[PDB]
Amino acid sequence: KRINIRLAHPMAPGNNVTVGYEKFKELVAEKSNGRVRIQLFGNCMLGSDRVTMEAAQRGTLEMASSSSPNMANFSKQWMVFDLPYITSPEHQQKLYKAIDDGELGKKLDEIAASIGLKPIMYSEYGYRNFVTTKKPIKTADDLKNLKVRTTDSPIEVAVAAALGMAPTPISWGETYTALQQGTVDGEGNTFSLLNDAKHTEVLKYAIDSAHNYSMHLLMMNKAYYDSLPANVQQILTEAGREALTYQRSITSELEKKAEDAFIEQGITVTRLSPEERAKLVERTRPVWDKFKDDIPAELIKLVQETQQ
Ligand SMILES: [Cl-]
Ligand SMILES: [Cl-]
Repeated sequence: KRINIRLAHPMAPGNNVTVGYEKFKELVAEKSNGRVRIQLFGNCMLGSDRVTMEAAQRGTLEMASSSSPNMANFSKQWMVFDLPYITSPEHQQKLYKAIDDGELGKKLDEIAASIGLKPIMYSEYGYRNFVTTKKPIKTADDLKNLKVRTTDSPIEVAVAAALGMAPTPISWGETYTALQQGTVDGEGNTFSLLNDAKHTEVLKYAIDSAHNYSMHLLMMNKAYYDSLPANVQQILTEAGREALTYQRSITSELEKKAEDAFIEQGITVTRLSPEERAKLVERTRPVWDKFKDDIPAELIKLVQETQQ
């Protein structure tokens, strides 16, 4: 009568999200005295982010994790979290609280249910920063005319355009070559993903722009969740909440470690002045009006309430 629950996700061994799911597995095993077992299938072993979330939504997999921008393959409401400067690291504990215990978390539960899903962990996945191979970036104006790799996220593209940059959507697999060969001048990502992907080798400058925020959303198929005994639901819910407390902290530690690696490898990491941050915020705010008709005002308001 052991319950085997399969959990797929895209992330590499030792990544902050992976470690969170290892913690989740451990806690589910402890709380259930081994009666419930999470079977981990990381590093895209069951497919890409979209493939495994499709499977979780349809019920051929019990659980999957998708980045918040990729949750756009499934619903549009999640776009709220991609808006430039809707959140900043200073207010992160309040954001977490609101997701964990507040109206925001309840709304997100409702949205997930509408697409066949039950949230279990809102894994931290960090704030992206601009980096370059050769052109020094220390100011907002330094970003003008920079050729910058993007994902296929429309908000990412619009942000770059708003800052006067020249966005080029390139697949992840083509990105290192593009940086190395000079078909783009830079990119925007977390230091840990860049260091872990060894893009560090080809970079020379970084700014703490923090111009995008994202999470990695661990979801369970809702019909499957609703089929479980209450005690097993509770074990999963609690394991998720507890693992997330560790995962958010581990993320901070790994991001520090990645920034130190940048500095060790000779990358100049500029701490933006107040004046320059404010330019980034104001230049990117028109993006919110561009996408206004696609993101519910109520959701924007719940996220903004966490930042006051
Ligand atoms: Cl049990
Ligand atoms: Cl892409």
